[PDB]
Amino acid sequence: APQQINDIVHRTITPLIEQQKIPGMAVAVIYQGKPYYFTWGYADIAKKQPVTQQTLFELGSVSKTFTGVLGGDAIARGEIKLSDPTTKYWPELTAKQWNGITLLHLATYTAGGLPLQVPDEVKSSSDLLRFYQNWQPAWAPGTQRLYANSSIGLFGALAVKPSGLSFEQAMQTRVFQPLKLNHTWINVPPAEEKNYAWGYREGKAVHVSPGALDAEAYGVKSTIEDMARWVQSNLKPLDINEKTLQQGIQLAQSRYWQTGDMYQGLGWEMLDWPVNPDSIINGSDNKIALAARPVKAITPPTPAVRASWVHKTGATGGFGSYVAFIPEKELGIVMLANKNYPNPARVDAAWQILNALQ
Repeated sequence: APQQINDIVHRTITPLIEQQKIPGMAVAVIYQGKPYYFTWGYADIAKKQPVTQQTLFELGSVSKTFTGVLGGDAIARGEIKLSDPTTKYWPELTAKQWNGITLLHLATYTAGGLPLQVPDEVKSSSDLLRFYQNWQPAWAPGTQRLYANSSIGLFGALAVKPSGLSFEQAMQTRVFQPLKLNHTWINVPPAEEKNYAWGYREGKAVHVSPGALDAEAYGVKSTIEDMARWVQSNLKPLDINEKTLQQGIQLAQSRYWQTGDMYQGLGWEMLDWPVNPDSIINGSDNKIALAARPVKAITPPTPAVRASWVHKTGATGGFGSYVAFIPEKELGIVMLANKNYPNPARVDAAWQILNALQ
């Protein structure tokens, strides 16, 4: 592999792993469209299983990018419109605060303060209906962004209703299969369990627990190869043969809202390239990423901008993931780790690598 890539990756990631005490890590760099892979450490410390290119990691909220694209694909199929009221797809949602809340608001965290998490107490479908019916918005729709699993998770569940497919069936048939992501899963099958890394939290081996809207908000597991392929697909959607999927990918990178120097897509978030690295590095810190922020509507949304830093962070209890790419440069990176370590360290390392190669 080109020595420049080897050197920039190893010189950045080796110290990262040491500083953050990350048990296992995989990195893919997409350079001029081609992937290059790097692995370190352990998928399972107790069983001495190394990280390989076939190791599954929990993506956490990087799953939101799959949800956004699947939603985009449903728009392209004509099954849903982002302008459609939430109640069109969930008629039981009769409470008056839902008047004016559209699928766009759900997809982009702008419904008016839907909470970061669905309460753990919500176990049944009746529980979920009660939760949304009883929720009281802090703000009018389309005025403030508050990053939330309960927002985009509901979008994902509603987006697949017209198809009649379960969220998982829709994801597999309409996104995973066409892109040949054959080692990407919402539920890890028994056949693949030998490859499923443990996450590590406070030294304990952990996997994500079941929760409401988990598949839709944070539930995808994948390998570094499949994730490199996901980045390639999002870098160059025009190479994708399935028309509605190609279109869905483009819709997910459209710019719907602006807050500061960031633009909200469907799942993806974007900044203009060249970026100010302090802006994305500091902006990734949950102190900022999870805050309530006023948004400016982009009316109408700007289609995907090639000169963008497009990215998403993800975490579960035991895992930390990051994906970033720059379409204009045919350049991208995926970093998957089995420890949830601070976001700014992820973005700093990714920027150091992509900047050196650009």
